[PDB]
Amino acid sequence: KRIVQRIKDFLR
Repeated sequence: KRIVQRIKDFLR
């Protein structure tokens, strides 16, 4: 499960 999408998307 890749959670990187949650961070990369969390930022502006």
